[PDB]
Amino acid sequence: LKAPVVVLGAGLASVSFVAELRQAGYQGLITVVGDEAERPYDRPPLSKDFMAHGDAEKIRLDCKRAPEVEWLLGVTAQSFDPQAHTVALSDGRTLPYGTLVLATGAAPRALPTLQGATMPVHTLRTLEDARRIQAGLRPQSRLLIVGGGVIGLELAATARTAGVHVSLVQRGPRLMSRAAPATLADFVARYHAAQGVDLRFERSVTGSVDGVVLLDDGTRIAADMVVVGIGVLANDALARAAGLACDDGIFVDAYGRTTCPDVYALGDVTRQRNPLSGRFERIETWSNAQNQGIAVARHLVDPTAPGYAELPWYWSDQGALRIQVAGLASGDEEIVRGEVSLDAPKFTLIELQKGRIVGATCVNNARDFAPLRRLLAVGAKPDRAALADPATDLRKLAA
Amino acid sequence: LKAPVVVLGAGLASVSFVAELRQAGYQGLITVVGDEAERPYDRPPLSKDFMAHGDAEKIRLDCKRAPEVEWLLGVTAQSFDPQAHTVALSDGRTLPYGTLVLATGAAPRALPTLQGATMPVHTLRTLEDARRIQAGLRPQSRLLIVGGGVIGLELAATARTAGVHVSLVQRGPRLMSRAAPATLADFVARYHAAQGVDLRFERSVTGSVDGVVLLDDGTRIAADMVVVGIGVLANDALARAAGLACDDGIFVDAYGRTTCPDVYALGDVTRQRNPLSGRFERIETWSNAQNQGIAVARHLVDPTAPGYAELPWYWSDQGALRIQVAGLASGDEEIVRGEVSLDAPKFTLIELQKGRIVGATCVNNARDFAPLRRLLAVGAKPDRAALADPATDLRKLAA
Ligand SMILES: Cc1cc2nc3c(=O)[nH]c(=O)nc-3n(C[C@H](O)[C@H](O)[C@H](O)COP(=O)(O)OP(=O)(O)OC[C@H]3O[C@@H](n4cnc5c(N)ncnc54)[C@H](O)[C@@H]3O)c2cc1C
Ligand SMILES: Cc1cc2nc3c(=O)[nH]c(=O)nc-3n(C[C@H](O)[C@H](O)[C@H](O)COP(=O)(O)OP(=O)(O)OC[C@H]3O[C@@H](n4cnc5c(N)ncnc54)[C@H](O)[C@@H]3O)c2cc1C
Repeated sequence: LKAPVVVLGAGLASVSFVAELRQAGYQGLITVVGDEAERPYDRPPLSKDFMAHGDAEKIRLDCKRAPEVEWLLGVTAQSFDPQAHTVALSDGRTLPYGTLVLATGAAPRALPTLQGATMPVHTLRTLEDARRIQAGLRPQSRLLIVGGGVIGLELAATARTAGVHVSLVQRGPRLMSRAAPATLADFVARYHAAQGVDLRFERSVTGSVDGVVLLDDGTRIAADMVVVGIGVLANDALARAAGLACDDGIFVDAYGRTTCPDVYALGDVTRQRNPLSGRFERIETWSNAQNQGIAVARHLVDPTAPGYAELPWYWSDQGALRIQVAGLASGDEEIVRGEVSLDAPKFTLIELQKGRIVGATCVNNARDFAPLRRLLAVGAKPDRAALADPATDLRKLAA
Repeated sequence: LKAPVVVLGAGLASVSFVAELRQAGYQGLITVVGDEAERPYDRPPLSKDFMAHGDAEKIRLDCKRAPEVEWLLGVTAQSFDPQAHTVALSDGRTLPYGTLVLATGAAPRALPTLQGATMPVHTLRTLEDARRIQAGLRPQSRLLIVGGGVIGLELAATARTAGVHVSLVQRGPRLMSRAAPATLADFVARYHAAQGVDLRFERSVTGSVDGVVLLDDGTRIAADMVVVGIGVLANDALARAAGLACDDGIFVDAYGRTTCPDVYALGDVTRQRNPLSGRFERIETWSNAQNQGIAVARHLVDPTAPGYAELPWYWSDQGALRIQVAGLASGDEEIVRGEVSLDAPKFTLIELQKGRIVGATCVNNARDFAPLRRLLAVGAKPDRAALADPATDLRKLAA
């Protein structure tokens, strides 16, 4: 850890990082460069409570645990010179660094077919996005969402609840293709359909003409607004130009090291090792953003601390469903605790691979999720009849 | 570049590297650690001329351009301590380093279903492999090859030429799945079939019983020997334990930097950026091994030198076919120069993507290959009618 410390990006990863630095004992300079002119804020309300109530001061990140940090807000880092150890800012200034940390997150993928569209076409990543979307969402408006991921589905539920007609187009055969078990996805589809979401599977957007959307089946949807949610791309441009190893994401080891000396990276912008699959992936979860930021910071202050080791997990609030997914989506067996019914949805999925717990889903069942993550974390091999038996208490099982 | 320099591995990548270091001006210590007790040798003859003539002194690498290098042959590097800057050897010694270079290549993938087989089951990576295979290959023996890659096919051609009956099992629908254009693969299949190779597509090996092989269709093949050629895995174990970023291959930037300070990597062991596809891949070609070793060495001696920039390419001698493949296997158009016939095979493929040359195949046509690689290297967009016209001279076109 060489002073001063410069962090590029001011999302949850960056805030968690600089906070931990200060908690761990680092008392030298920290400068954070954030391109949004916004007091650092959390993103998940943007599809739920913020979209509904509109209060941005309810979603700001607590910077309290990060004292003596200069936050250059509304400034874009344009390049860095890894030899000179400087960063070049959009306002003409230059920042020196001993240690440069890239926490630049990711930006929504654009839809090429709507590239020159004549109707409102938004993505949903920022406070600015949310406000703009929120403002074309009168009740009884007609909203099209492209993409069946968690963002689209969260928005869908939040919009239906308002009284918006929602139609969702998904090019695959199922929702939540990224890290959701099939069972969960079938159910999730079934829930939103029962809420009045018009689902289109196996469909692609081919273009648009005057407030109407064209699909690859020759059909048509008329929309008052279109929200695209087909995934994100890492903001790694700076890394690519300075010569770091990248492929839609900056490669880092478990200490957050890039291939460039004195340059680290964390959060959504990173491709890292998934300890379960063994493969490198861009883990774009909230918990990763925070937990990886902390791990990397902790190891910079105390090199004897371990590298980042957390198994991946996330939640997703979609209307009445509080969904929690941990680990892998499938193994060689799935055990279902409880019943899968739209009538009072509450159930638990456990995914097993040669007897070891490798994944878990809790829908409306937080009580079960935490002990499953503990059992998942130490690759436990419990009796499957006990795992299936409703009488079993999972919290107890975990000791 | 900090002295002394320790290189792990003694294949073509390592030799090319240490040679360039010395040519570029580095005159400090170089120690190479090679686990095979063999004077450094080139691998491609192992499936062609060596397999036929048996002369290992015809395939040694010229170490002449690498003076004053100590080659610890027959020694395995067991671990390295990246903090202490030491390497631990299988013979009890410890090597200090300023600069550690991992050039440990890759090892053949094993076939789980033959894991406990009772008949000769070999892979073909080493001099030792070749000799052992060579010695169970009487004319009119029956050989099974699993895998339709270049190694299997090279062996197949070399064996048929001897008078061996060859049967080849491929789990995919085509040969040469890795970086071969479809057209080439259809033809290559067609050639070997006409040479008496019994091709089995869509088939898997399920197990074995007493000198007979079991496929997923319930059928059976009797073999006097089985040579498995279903790909390789990077030898990156040392890197995984020392904390470098790996996923079947060590991630390196274009200077060969890993995520660990003072530790570089090159050749088959690396996942690197493919300048055409933009993606990271394990490029396991001969030319990469040599050219990347040189680039990395050159940049260590002179940091003003550029990073490694070569577009990928390879050749493959399969009996009567001298095949040369450069770039990507497909674009939005394929142009065929000449005719595709088993009767005197000679043709050229050019792959185009939005007008730019992105790939080329020459079968028995070396004259055309070099200028295609030049045109490929600068993403040229030539008239397609001129590219198709047999009258056109490609060498001329390249200026
Ligand atoms: C609508 C929405 C809903 C979500 N809901 C969930 C959920 O249900 N569950 C869940 O697990 N996660 C969800 N996420 C939350 C999420 O995962 C976190 O927002 C994310 O992981 C944050 O990681 P980050 O800080 O690394 O990236 P970011 O939050 O994107 O931070 C990066 C910041 O750096 C900025 N930046 C980029 N380049 C530069 C530059 N050159 N100079 C200066 N600044 C730059 C970016 O503009 C950005 O503001 C949701 C996200 C969204 C958008
Ligand atoms: C049969 C065959 C045919 C081929 N034909 C072609 C062809 O037609 N065209 C083509 O483009 N390429 C072909 N190749 C050649 C090829 O691509 C090169 O052999 C390869 O790219 C060499 O790269 P390398 O030096 O990085 O790996 P390697 O040659 O595998 O060098 C690595 C060496 O380091 C050793 N090592 C590993 N770990 C340790 C350790 N811990 N300590 C000490 N030593 C260690 C390995 O045992 C190995 O000897 C062929 C290869 C084979 C085997």
